[PDB]
Amino acid sequence: MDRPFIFINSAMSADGKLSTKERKQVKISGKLNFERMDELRAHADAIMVGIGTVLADDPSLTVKSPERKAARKAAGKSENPVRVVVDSSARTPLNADIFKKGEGLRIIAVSNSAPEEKIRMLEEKALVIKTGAFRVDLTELAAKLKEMGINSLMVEGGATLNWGMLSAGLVDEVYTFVGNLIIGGKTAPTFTDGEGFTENELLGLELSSAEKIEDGILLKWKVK
Amino acid sequence: GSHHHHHHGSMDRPFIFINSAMSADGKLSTKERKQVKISGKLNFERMDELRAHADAIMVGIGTVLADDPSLTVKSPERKAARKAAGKSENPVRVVVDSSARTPLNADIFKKGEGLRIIAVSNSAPEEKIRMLEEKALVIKTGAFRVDLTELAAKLKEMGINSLMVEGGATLNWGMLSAGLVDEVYTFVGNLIIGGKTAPTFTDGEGFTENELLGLELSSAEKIEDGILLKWKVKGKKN
Ligand SMILES: NC(=O)c1ccc[n+]([C@@H]2O[C@H](COP(=O)([O-])OP(=O)(O)OC[C@H]3O[C@@H](n4cnc5c(N)ncnc54)[C@H](OP(=O)(O)O)[C@@H]3O)[C@@H](O)[C@H]2O)c1
Ligand SMILES: NC(=O)c1ccc[n+]([C@@H]2O[C@H](COP(=O)([O-])OP(=O)(O)OC[C@H]3O[C@@H](n4cnc5c(N)ncnc54)[C@H](OP(=O)(O)O)[C@@H]3O)[C@@H](O)[C@H]2O)c1
Repeated sequence: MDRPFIFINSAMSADGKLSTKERKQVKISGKLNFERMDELRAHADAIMVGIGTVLADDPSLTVKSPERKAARKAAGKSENPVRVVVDSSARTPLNADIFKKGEGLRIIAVSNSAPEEKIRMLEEKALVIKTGAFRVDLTELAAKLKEMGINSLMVEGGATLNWGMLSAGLVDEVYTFVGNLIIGGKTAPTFTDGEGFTENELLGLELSSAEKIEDGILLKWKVK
Repeated sequence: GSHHHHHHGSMDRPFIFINSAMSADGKLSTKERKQVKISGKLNFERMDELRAHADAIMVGIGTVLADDPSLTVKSPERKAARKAAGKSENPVRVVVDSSARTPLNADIFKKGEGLRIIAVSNSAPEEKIRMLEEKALVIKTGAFRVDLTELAAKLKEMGINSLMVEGGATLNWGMLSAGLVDEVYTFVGNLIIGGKTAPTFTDGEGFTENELLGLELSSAEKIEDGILLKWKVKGKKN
């Protein structure tokens, strides 16, 4: 029933895009936003992304700063928080950078439809948690993560995973770094894609703060 | 920045600004293209003040078909002041409508005084153009899509020095990708709409990495439950 505190942290263009229409990564934020993001990763118990992000960008999801890594190690944690990939069909690449870089637990959340041959390969490098039929049951995942010690879960995104989490009612707060650019594109991934809310189910927020950082602005929203 | 900031005395085109309201996730309406409550009374008053000071308001055919807006100034005081200063009660109303689909009973024709312009492409059906010419000036420009650069020149030439683009996702793209926009104002509302198919603040084709349009944040101002961001367009980041 219970779950971690859950927050989304992403960087988007002034027009709401996470990457181009080609699904390519571009420069949205500068060094100061990257330092803020590294502070969040250091204090989070776990970081989560979707399979889409893993296949597109192959991110390591590591804490970068030696001092943050040491501070975590000093308090008895792994240098990196737990790293979780949401991945229905067990397609996380075996040579993904998440497995190559750094210490810490990796968790692949898969669906019960996932092929067992792919799951066994993945289990060599990670804990595999199975939920749902053809897609991951994010509520059940969130309960299992909470059970195993995670009280703080940072969702860094994916346009579709952000939708999954917000529409399941699992999210406490939304952090959006808004960068000084227009990306454009009907098919460019946005801060929240997926199915979308109809007019009678819009998710209300409350603006907690707005802080200029370098050339953009960090908006923090509490979810209602 | 590389972008040359136009003003009311620039000879090629009007000063051009986009004013929209979007969700926290960048959407202008639902996946069903349904208009929802993004902003409140205070942003609506700011919006109405801006309309009053524009020479012309431009919207896409998609907005006309979805929302059937009048694009009128609402405050009787604003309208009176425009009239007292020798202007039309409402700014000029312009619809970007490649195939001449603007409905003959659209609200822009039923409500208020002033000039109406429908900008159409040369592929628009001749008979549809002729029927709209009963109710408006029709400007034919572009082969299969409206040429927005040429349209802006034509507007300047008629004496329009300030052009408010209320937008629509696709028109916002047309204007920004042609490098026609001086400033971008987005009221960011306190909601998530979501949806891969929901119209965003800028749709269309989209920029590649080498075409990204740079901005400069002029201001951020909290208003009721949301936040107004104003951006100066700085030009291509290359
Ligand atoms: N600027 C930024 O801050 C930032 C951060 C991260 C990513 N991005 C960008 O966003 C894009 C990737 O986003 P994306 O939407 O393609 O992928 P994504 O959100 O990373 O992952 C979504 C995928 O997760 C899987 N999933 C499994 N169970 C799910 C559930 N219950 N709800 C939702 N998803 C579930 C689904 O695929 P299966 O069903 O096949 O498992 C789904 O298509 C990339 O272009 C990346 O660069 C940007
Ligand atoms: N929240 C807000 O402040 C706000 C403001 C405005 C609109 N909206 C919402 O936006 C939603 C949908 O937007 P939309 O993109 O469908 O409508 P739109 O941008 O108002 O209309 C776009 C249309 O303009 C026409 N066009 C012709 N030549 C063009 C050119 N060179 N460049 C760009 N466009 C050209 C195209 O259709 P043809 O080629 O067929 O003529 C195009 O589909 C609506 O549901 C509305 O509620 C919200």
